[PDB]
Amino acid sequence: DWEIPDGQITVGQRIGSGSFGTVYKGKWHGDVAVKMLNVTAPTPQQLQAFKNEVGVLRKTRHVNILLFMGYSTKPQLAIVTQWCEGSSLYKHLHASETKFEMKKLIDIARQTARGMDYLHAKSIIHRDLKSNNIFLHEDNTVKIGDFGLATVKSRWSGSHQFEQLSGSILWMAPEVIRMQDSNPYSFQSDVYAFGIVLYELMTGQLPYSNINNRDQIIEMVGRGSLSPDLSKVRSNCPKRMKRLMAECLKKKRDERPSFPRILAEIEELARE
Amino acid sequence: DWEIPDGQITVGQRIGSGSFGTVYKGKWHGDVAVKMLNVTAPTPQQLQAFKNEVGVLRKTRHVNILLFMGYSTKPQLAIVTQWCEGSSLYKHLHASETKFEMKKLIDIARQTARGMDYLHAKSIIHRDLKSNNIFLHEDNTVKIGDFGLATVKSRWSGSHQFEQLSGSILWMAPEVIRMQDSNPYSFQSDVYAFGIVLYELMTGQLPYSNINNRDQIIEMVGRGSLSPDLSKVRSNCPKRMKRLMAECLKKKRDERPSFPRILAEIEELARE
Ligand SMILES: Cc1ccc2c(Nc3cccc(Cl)c3F)nccc2c1NC(=O)c1csc2c(N)ncnc12
Ligand SMILES: Cc1ccc2c(Nc3cccc(Cl)c3F)nccc2c1NC(=O)c1csc2c(N)ncnc12
Ligand SMILES: [Cl-]
Ligand SMILES: [Cl-]
Ligand SMILES: [Cl-]
Ligand SMILES: [Cl-]
Ligand SMILES: [Cl-]
Ligand SMILES: [Cl-]
Ligand SMILES: [Cl-]
Ligand SMILES: [Cl-]
Ligand SMILES: [Cl-]
Ligand SMILES: [Cl-]
Ligand SMILES: [Cl-]
Repeated sequence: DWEIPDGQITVGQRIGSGSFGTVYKGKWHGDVAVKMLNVTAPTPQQLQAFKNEVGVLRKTRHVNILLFMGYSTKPQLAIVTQWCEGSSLYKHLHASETKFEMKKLIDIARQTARGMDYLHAKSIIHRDLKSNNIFLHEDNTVKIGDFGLATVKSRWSGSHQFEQLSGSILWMAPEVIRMQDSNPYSFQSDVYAFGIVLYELMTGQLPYSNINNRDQIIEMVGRGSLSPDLSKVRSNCPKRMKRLMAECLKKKRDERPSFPRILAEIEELARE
Repeated sequence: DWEIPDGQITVGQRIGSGSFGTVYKGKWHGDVAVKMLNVTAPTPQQLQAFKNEVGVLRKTRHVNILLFMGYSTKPQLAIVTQWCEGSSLYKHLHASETKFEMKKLIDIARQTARGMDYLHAKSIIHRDLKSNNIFLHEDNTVKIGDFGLATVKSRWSGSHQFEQLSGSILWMAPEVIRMQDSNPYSFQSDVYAFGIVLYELMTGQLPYSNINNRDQIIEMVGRGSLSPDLSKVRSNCPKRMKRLMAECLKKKRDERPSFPRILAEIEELARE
C-alpha cells in the first residue's frame, strides 16, 4: 500500500504546468516532487490514466529510474516521487553546453541503457525517451522518467496523447511517425529513441538541424529517406559507438538490437 | 511481485561473510548487491526470518533507505539491492578520519533523520542504527540499512539476535542494554541510537573511549550512571545540536523526542 494519507504532504513551489496538470516541489519526510491534476472531479478516463501511471511506477525499483514514493487521492489525484537536484540531459547538451569528457558521455549512455534494460525486462514501454526525459541527478546519476506526462502532455489513450509531437519528433522511429497502426510503440521504438540520444551524446547537437520545417521531418523520416547523419559525430567517438548508433537507428524495427545487447556493448566500450 | 527468476543474477566478488550468510557484488540490469544464506535447505525459522526482512524492505521507497530491488528463492534465498560505491559513516569518522566541514556533518545528520523519520512513519523499528549502518553513497548521500544482518549477525528472533552486542554496544539505549523485557526495542531506542550517531558527528569519536572493558559499559549504562560526555564536543558545534543530542540521549525512553521533531530541528539548524 502506497497511498499517502491526506494532510501529510506539504505542497510547495510550482515547478511545471500544462493543460493536463501541475508539478510542485514538496516536503514529505524530506524533499519530494508532487504531480497532480488541475481538476476537482476527474472523469473516469482521467482517473484510469492516473491509475495506469501509478501502476507502471509501482513496478520499478532501479537506481536509474526516478523513484516513485507514493500517491494520493484526497483532495487531488497526486503522484509523489523523490526530488532530484540537477537538470535534464537536454539542458546539459543543448542549453548550458556542458563540456562532458568522452568517459562521462559513455557513463551517461551506460546508465540510460541500464534503466531502459530494466524497464523492458519489466514489460514497460517508455514511449517518450529523449534527452529532456533523462535527468542528471546532481549532474552525475541518470534518472529516467517522463517529465512531460500529465502536465504539458496528456496521459496515454492507447497510442494517442495530446501534444504527442511536442518536443518529441526527433526521437520518433519511422513507424511511430507514420502510425500505420493503432500501436506503433514497441521495445524497438524505445531502442530507436535511444539511438537518437546516442546521437546527441556523440555529436553534441540535435539531428536534422538544417531542415527548416517539422512537416518535412515528418514526411521524410516516415518515408525512410531521412536519417541521422553519423558523419557529424565527434572525432573522439569510439568506432563501437558509431556501430551501435547505426544499429539502433535502423529503419525496420525488427533489425534493431534489444537493450540487453545494447547494454553489454556499452559496458564493453566503457571498460576500454 | 519482486521475485527475480533463477539465472538472471550474475553473482560476483564476495564482499562480506559471517556465520549466517554472505553478500556479493553482482550484475542484474546494472550493479547490485546480493545477500544469501550459506545453507541449502533452510529451516522454517531461517525461511521465515528471510521473509520478515523482505517484508520490511518491500515497504520502503525513500532516497535515504538502501533500495531493495528483488529477492530470489532458487537456488538460495537471496535479497537483491542497489550497489553503492563509497563507505560507511563509521569508516569516514573513525578510520579514514575524513575532515567533514560542519555543513556536511549537519547534512549527514539531516539525511539520516529523513530516512529514520520515514522508517518510523512506516512502523519500522530499525533496532541497529549506528554509524557503520549509515552508508555514504559516493560519500555524499546517506543510505540507511542494516549491513550486519544475516551475515555477521543473525536475523531477529523476537528481540534476540546472535552477535547482538557485536559492534553495537555503544548505540544501545539503557533499556536495551538491560533487557528487562521481551522487547526493549522501540521508536525511542532508535532515537537514542541516533543521538549516539549525533555524538560521533559532533565529537568525531566514539563515546566511552576511556572505559577499558565492555562489561563496565554494560553495567553502568544499564544502571544510568554512564552517559556520553557532551563537553567533548567540537567548538564549532551549534548550541541547538548539543540540545538535540542531550534530548535524544535521555535515560527514560518516554522523554526522548520523536523523529518528526528531530528532523524539523535539524532542518532549522541547516538553514542557519
Ligand atoms: C512527481 C512525478 C511523478 C511522476 C513522474 C514520472 N512518471 C513516469 C511516467 C512514465 C514512465 C516513467 Cl519512467 C516515469 F517515471 N516521470 C518523471 C517525473 C515524474 C514526477 N516528477 C516530475 O515531474 C518532476 C519535474 S522536475 C522534478 C525534479 N527536479 N525531481 C523530481 N521530479 C521532478
Ligand atoms: C544485499 C542486501 C540486502 C539487504 C540489506 C539490508 N537490509 C535491511 C535490513 C533491515 C533494515 C534495513 Cl533499512 C535494511 F536495508 N541492509 C543493508 C544492506 C543490505 C544488503 N546489502 C549489503 O549487505 C551490502 C554490503 S556492502 C554493500 C554495498 N556497497 N552496496 C549495497 N549493499 C551492500
Ligand atoms: Cl524535511
Ligand atoms: Cl513496491
Ligand atoms: Cl565518469
Ligand atoms: Cl490526462
Ligand atoms: Cl500513462
Ligand atoms: Cl482520445
Ligand atoms: Cl550492466
Ligand atoms: Cl554539504
Ligand atoms: Cl538467520
Ligand atoms: Cl529480520
Ligand atoms: Cl533463538
